[PDB]
Order: sequence, then structure tokens, then C-alpha cells
Amino acid sequence: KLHLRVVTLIEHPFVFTREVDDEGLCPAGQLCLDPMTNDSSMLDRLFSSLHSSNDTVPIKFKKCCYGYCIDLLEQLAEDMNFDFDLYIVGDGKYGAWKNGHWTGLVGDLLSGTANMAVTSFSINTARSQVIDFTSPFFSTSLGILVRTRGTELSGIHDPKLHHPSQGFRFGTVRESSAEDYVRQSFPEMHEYMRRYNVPATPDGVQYLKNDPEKLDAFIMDKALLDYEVSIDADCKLLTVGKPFAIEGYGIGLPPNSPLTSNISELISQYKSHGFMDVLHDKWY
Amino acid sequence: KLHLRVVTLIEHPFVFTREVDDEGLCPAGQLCLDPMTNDSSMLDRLFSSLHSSNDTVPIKFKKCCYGYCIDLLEQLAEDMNFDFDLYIVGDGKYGAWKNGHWTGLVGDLLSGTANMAVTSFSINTARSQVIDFTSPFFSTSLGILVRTRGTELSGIHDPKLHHPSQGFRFGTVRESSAEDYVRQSFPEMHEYMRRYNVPATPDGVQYLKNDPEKLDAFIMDKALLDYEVSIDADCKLLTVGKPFAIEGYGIGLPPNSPLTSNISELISQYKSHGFMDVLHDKWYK
Ligand SMILES: [Cl-]
Ligand SMILES: [Cl-]
Ligand SMILES: [Cl-]
Repeated sequence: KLHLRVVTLIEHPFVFTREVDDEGLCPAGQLCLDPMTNDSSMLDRLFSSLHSSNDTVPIKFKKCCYGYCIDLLEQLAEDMNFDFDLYIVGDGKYGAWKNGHWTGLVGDLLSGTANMAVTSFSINTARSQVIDFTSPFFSTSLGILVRTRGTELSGIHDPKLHHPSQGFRFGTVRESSAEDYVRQSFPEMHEYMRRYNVPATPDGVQYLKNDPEKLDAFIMDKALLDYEVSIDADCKLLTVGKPFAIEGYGIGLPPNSPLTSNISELISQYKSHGFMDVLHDKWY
Repeated sequence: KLHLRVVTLIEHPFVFTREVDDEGLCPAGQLCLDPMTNDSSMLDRLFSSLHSSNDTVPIKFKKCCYGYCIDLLEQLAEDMNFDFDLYIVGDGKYGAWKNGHWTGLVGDLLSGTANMAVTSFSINTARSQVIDFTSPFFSTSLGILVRTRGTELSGIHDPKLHHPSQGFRFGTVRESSAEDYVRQSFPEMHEYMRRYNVPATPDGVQYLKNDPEKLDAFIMDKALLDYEVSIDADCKLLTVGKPFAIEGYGIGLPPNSPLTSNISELISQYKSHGFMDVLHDKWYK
């Protein structure tokens, strides 16, 4: 039985977290750590302390993880007969090339801090040069979230984005695939957005949705924005414009991992036997 | 009962052609026309005649089409209750923006010459701004075909591909999504490749595989290159390098078409019930 350490990132409805229950258990999900570290030795020590008969892990690090990607991970673990430790990425980022290294999930796979990454993780060309991805389990365009009766946009080529009016505020999630697409296709746009980008999806959604309104538009994976629109109780939000920058979501592994092809085979069996449809129905 | 005109492009193993029999029939295939026109009125006239009690269509235009995308089209036609006329795109191209308009399949969708495009047609950002695509039925990286014991390449960032002084002979298919990727991401290498690009996949495979060798490497959808490697029994060819520019294949329709969502829902059901596995195994052998 193989023993993997899996890194994840909280992103609804793919991965959610909540506090652990009265007995320190997670009936509806998976026990995970949120330790704010990229140090493999620190993670070794914490998981060791978690599994032993004298668990001294700071309570604030213990969480229960659940969601579409957690259900997928549990099925994979059963079918491939591995067990796993699960932790949330310390910097909260998917990963970008910054200051001569990869951050986020990508950085943890390249440093050996994690054996596998499971979340709403986009397969793009830059990441594919340095880590392995499995076959995709989901596919999404990038999207543009605006308020109803607010900013109107045709898509990523709208002149309002390329020649912004004074006070026009739009941004994406820092160190995301979305930010890399803008950086590489529209460098001037990327520069303009820097002061408006946010650390994580919920922040952009809150900045656009709630008052006081801090963003006029928010660019991020459409699958994530559509989930937020679907739970909007007040006809306040919508996604606008033509599709752009479509990418799959895949599981991330170190380059040339022997596990990649076996996980890909199972993802293809799950797709072709309706399991992905069950997960979509459960979480969307 | 809807009646669509569908445009295709011959690309193995997604769409093949064979000749019509000596009676004008297509067992195990779909009768199609190869009329070399982008004029909607011409196609109207030829199909009219084809379906009349006095068929006078030039016989050299009649072909039988078959393959992965033809099996998919037949099934969609049954499930969405439409009839169709099928023809092969006149210019042989998927489509690019050239000289102020879209060419190939994209151009025929925008001009109304075709109602739907079915083949190994990549969903990319530029085309997505002007036509509709269904959800994808297949996904592929771009790939790099080389000879065994030939040129070695790490992927699309290999310095050999970015230094004209090294003189490597490498190209792609003209007016393909592969060419669009290089144009956008590597303008100087796009310029360099112009002398080596080819009209269609088989031309690049020939120049790479057969003697005298005219290409050192050929860049094109990896699904198509993998097919050519799979039918080369003699270990003459390899795909090399890291993945890049992954795209889905989808059915193309005019923008905002009411058919798109229904075809997408059927593609998603077919995928989730194993039909794409069946088609892949059948057509890749
Ligand atoms: Cl729980
Ligand atoms: Cl997918
Ligand atoms: Cl697909």
C-alpha cells in the first residue's frame, strides 16, 4: 500500500473546509491539516504526530475537507489502494513562476513537499513543462463576473478592459492560471489589473457582490464563477461575454511520475461510467 | 425534422473517404460531396440534384465518408432527429483569419454555407469569439513528430526551434489551430516556419517519414500524429517533448445557435455512457 501526501486548495465546490467534530473526526469528509508551511520536514512531523497515540497537533491546524475533489480522491484511493495525508497549500495559491521559482501547488510538487495535488487545478502549457497532469476530470472557460445592471462586457477583447475608464476596477486571483493567461496575452492589461487582484476567489466574489462594491468585474475560471452565480439569492450577479482560455482541471504530480497513467485511466473509467456526472449532480 | 448541411474535413482517423461504388452507393459510410466550392448556392444546387429523380451531379464529386466523426454525426442525427447533407470543405483548411476574413470550416459557418462543422476541429480562443462550439468530444495536446534516431526535442521551448541559425526544417499545417498557437505565442518562429508549412497533415507526415527527408520535425495535433505512429509498424517515427497547447475538439455551429446546447448535452451523455471509449477503440484500432 502506497502512502501519498496530497496537497489541496480550498475552492468551492471542489474543496471546502470546516472544523473537526467533537471526537476530532470527519464523518462527511476527510481529516486534513491547514498548517501554513511549505516545509516537508514540518509536514512529516505534524502528520506523524497526528497519526500517533499522543496527537499534539495544534488544534487550529485540524480541519475537515469535503467536496467534489475530496469525493474523487477517496474513490481513487480505494481503487488504487493507497492511503493519504491531506494538507492545504500554505500560500493559498495555485502557482505561478515568481522570483525564480514556482509558488503554490506547483512549487510543492517540484520540491517534493507533496506527492500529488488535488483541487480545481488548471492544466496549462507553462505548468505542463514542469509537472505532470492526469487526464482532465473537468473543463472550464475563463469567465467574467459582473453585477446585474452593472458593467457589460463582450468578452476578454472588450475595449473597456483594454482602454479602461478612470475608476474602472477589475482583477483576477493572484498566481492563478487566469492571471498567467492575461500576463502572456495582454501584458498591458495585466499591469493595469495588478492593484485590483485578490488573494483568492471568495475575495473577488465579495468585492464584486457585496456593498461597498470594490470591483466592477472579476475574471476567474467560469466553473467557479457559475457556482457562485447559482447560489446568488438575489439576482445580483452574472457571467458575461464570449468564452476564452478554456482549460481542463487535472490532478498534478511530479514530472514523469509512474502514477500519472494509472490515475488517468481511472479518471477515464469514472467519466465513461457516470461517476463524474454523479459528482457534478452532487456538488453543483 | 430539421435538415442540416454539414461541412467536414478529411483527417484520419476522424474522417476518411473512399470512392463511391460503381452504382453510386456507400455501404458502411455516408455519401458526401467533394465539390471544391464555398458557394452556398452551388451546394444548394448540387444537393438538390443529388436528391432528385434525375441526379446529374458530376460523379467525381461523390465520395463515401467514414470514421470517428461520421459515427458521431450519425448518432447525433438519430437522437436530434435531423437529416443532413455532408460536403468536404473546399479549401481543405480548418480555418484562420487571413486577408480580412475567416477561411476553412470557420468561414463556411460564418457565411452560412454550412450549418454545422464536424471533424477534428479544435476549440480555441480566437474561433470562440466568432462561432459556437459544443462541449468537447475529444482532447489533445499539440505534438511534435520526428524520426527515430533523428532530431531530439524537449518540447515547444527547445532552443533548436527558436534559433534560425540552426536551420532546422520544421513546419505545421497551414490555417490550423496549431499554426494559430505558434503565431500568437512565438511570432518569430511562426515567421520562420512559413517556408516549411504544408497544406494538410499527410503532406507533413510524408516530408518527415519518407525519403528524401524534407522536414526534421512536424508540429500538429498529437492525436493525429499518434494515429500515424500507430500505423507505422517499422518504428520509423516518434512523438517527442512535453505537452503544450492542449485543446478540445468540438462541433462548430454559427454563434448563438439554438442547436449548441442540445448537441452538447448529447455529447456529455455519450461520454458518460462510454460511447467515446467505443469510438476511440474502434478508430484507433
Ligand atoms: Cl465532516
Ligand atoms: Cl473533461
Ligand atoms: Cl473531451
